[PDB]
Parts: sequence; structure tokens; C-alpha cells
Amino acid sequence: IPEYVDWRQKGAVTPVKNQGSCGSCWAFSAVVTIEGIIKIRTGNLNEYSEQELLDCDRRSYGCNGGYPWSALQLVAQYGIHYRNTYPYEGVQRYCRSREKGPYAAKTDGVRQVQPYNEGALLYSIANQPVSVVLEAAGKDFQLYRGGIFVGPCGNKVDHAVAAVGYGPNYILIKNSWGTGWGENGYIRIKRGTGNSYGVCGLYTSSFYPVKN
Ligand SMILES: *[C@@H](C(=O)O)[C@H](O)C(=O)N[C@@H](CC(C)C)C(=O)NCCCCNC(N)=[NH2+]
Repeated sequence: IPEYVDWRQKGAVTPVKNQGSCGSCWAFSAVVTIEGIIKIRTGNLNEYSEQELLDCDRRSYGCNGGYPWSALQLVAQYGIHYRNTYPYEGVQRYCRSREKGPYAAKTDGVRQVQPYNEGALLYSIANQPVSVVLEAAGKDFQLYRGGIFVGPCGNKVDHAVAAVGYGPNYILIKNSWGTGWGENGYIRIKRGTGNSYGVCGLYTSSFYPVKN
């Protein structure tokens, strides 16, 4: 795998989104990985529905949080609609996937990166955007404006985001806090520290969709 990956440069990343107050990061993270794998496999970059996962993932708890793995398993089992078909409302509502016609995309499964293993995560990022989790509760992360983020942070992971690239010192993260946070909505998080957890627990729980 190469020294640099940046799926934005491959046209595989949609604009940065803002989840708002709803604890829907798990769905945004999942959606980033679906948009990416659909671009990688088909050549078209589309936006898909975080709201659909929020409403329809019966293992998640809506705006009270959820599981990126559950959302990706939902897109592989049923599918997902375009974002314009099922727009983001920032609140869990009834599942309306039935009422919006056939799905726009469907994946074939979900694979987990071997946790606590930087190279395994880098290998998955070289192939596609990856859903990852991290500790975002610290003010250092909350107030991050730019640069390669080194913390301070613990590994108490609480926030799902998406890894869309990396470099020699960093992993490139698409957050769902709008375009005014970080580096136009992105954060570069230090890697190569020898901490199995990753900076901010970045290697704790990482998933990506599989699409044949
Ligand atoms: C993410 C966010 O919007 O910042 C949101 O809080 C979330 O999904 N958190 C996850 C933790 C990370 C994805 C690792 C979470 O808490 N998942 C477990 C389910 C939520 C807690 N349980 C209930 N019943 N609400």
C-alpha cells in the first residue's frame, strides 16, 4: 500500500456533513464508507441516507447512538437510498425505507478491521474508506482546528467517524461536525506512536462494507 491515501482525491468522498445534536455519528460514518465503496466499485459518487440508517437500523438506538457495524449490515441486507430521497432530519423517525421505492445501492457485507492494529487499518484505508471510532469527548479534539492531531485524548471511544486516507504520520478522518470544524471538516490524527489503541483509540473498532 502507498505512503499516502486520500480518497477525496480519488473522488470517492462526498461533502462534509453535519450531524447536529443527534447522536447519529454511527450512521454518518457508515454512510461515508458506503458512498466510498460505491464510487470505488461503480465510478459514481452519490450521497446516501444517514437518516435511513437512523430510522431503520433496529439494533441502533436512533439519536441515542448506534453501531456502524449494524448500519453497514443494514445496507448489505436491504440497501440504502440516495440522500436526496431520504434527507437528514437530525431526529429519529419511523423507518420509511419501504415508502421511498427501491433502494439506490446495496452492499454485499461488512468486514471488521483487526482491532488495535494500525497496519490492518491502513491496509483497509488503502482499499476504501473505513468506518472507525474514536474518543471525541476531549476538548482538545472538540476544539481541534488543524494540523496532525496527537491528543491529548484517551481511548474511551464514543464517536464514529470515517477514515478516508492516511500519510506517514497520520490517518485522515472525515468527521460529521460540519465544514467549520477542523481542516474543513477533516482531522489528521497522528499514527505511528506504537500505542496499540491508536491516538484517541482510533484502532478500537473499524468496519468497512464489502461490495462485489
Ligand atoms: C455518536 C455521535 O453522535 O457522536 C454516538 O454517540 C454513538 O453512536 N456512540 C456509540 C459509540 C461509538 C460509536 C463507539 C455508542 O454509544 N454506541 C452504543 C449504543 C448507544 C448507547 N446505548 C443506548 N441504548 N442508547
